[PDB]
Amino acid sequence: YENIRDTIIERAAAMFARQGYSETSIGDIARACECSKSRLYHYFDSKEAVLRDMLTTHVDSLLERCRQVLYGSNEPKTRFLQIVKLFLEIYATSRDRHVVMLTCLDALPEDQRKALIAKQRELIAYVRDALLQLRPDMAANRTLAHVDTMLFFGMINWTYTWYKADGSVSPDALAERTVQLFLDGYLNLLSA
Amino acid sequence: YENIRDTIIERAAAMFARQGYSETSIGDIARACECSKSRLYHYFDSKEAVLRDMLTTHVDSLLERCRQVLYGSNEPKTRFLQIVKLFLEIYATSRDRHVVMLTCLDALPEDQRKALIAKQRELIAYVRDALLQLRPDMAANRTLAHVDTMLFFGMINWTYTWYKADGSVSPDALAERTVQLFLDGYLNLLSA
Repeated sequence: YENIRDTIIERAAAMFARQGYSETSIGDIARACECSKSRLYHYFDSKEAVLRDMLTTHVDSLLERCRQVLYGSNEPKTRFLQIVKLFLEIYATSRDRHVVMLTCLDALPEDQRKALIAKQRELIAYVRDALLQLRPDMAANRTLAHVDTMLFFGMINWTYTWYKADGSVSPDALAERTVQLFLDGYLNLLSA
Repeated sequence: YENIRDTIIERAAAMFARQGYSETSIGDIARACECSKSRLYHYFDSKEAVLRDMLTTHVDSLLERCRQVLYGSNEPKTRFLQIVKLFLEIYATSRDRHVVMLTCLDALPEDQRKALIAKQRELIAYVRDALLQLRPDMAANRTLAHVDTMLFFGMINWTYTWYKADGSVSPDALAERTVQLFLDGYLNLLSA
């Protein structure tokens, strides 16, 4: 039943993202959907199943949307900026599930953790490769290519701790700023 | 007793940083110091007291060391690079307590959370102000000054998720790279 399913997922995501996974019980979820503990197991076998599903659909979505961006523009600089705007858009729309991705992966077992870690590596690879399309002269040094990519991810992944998507600075404005800073540097940024 | 005190703190920091705060019990700590649950309360009143103390001494240390850096060099570009090298040095030496700062603040009540949040704001202020000493022309826009500062923090604070301080790239090398990228941009970075 694809309606009540997503309410559980929706309501669980919110709790896992405030108090966290170990803090949130199956009972907590049951009564957040204003429901009995029984009716949850009609859709999910475990608390881990709820988590595994929301993480899976979320990274799967991010990967597909990245691909559409990749397969769209001709120009490397445009594709890169579009990828960053996508990630921040997904924050603006899907903050809870985003935070849970960035925060809750360890709560899982080993096989599914690593299936999801594999998907996160795909996503990282897309960004790394798009950066090296801007600087093909830098592709020879894989060590520093990984460093530069992960420093970039830090800028955007840390946003959940401080950034409010309904504030003065829009997701698109933040993305443009992030790219101008990362590509061209704080010291060359035009001052209004 | 200032000897056994720090073992508790040391051993607790390690557990809070792997499995987390709610996951780690007072019993877990008692037996990590290969000890009875009684002897912990000789030094600490609560699990929260253990946490509050390690967070307090850690942010207090970071603040003092930042000040020594600030009061040292004449040149803004040097002071900024020295601040980043300091933060990454503290990761190389104090990873566990660092992760716990970046990760566990919410496990606390309200008054002490906000005393510590206030100290984190001081630290952020040091970095913001040092950036605006590089670009005084940008100090007029406080909104974007906060955005640029927090994007910077993301690069360095996200390191706990991916960076190994005993690897190919040293803490000082990572700091130099982070600063070159942030100040001068990915597109102007010299390629070996």
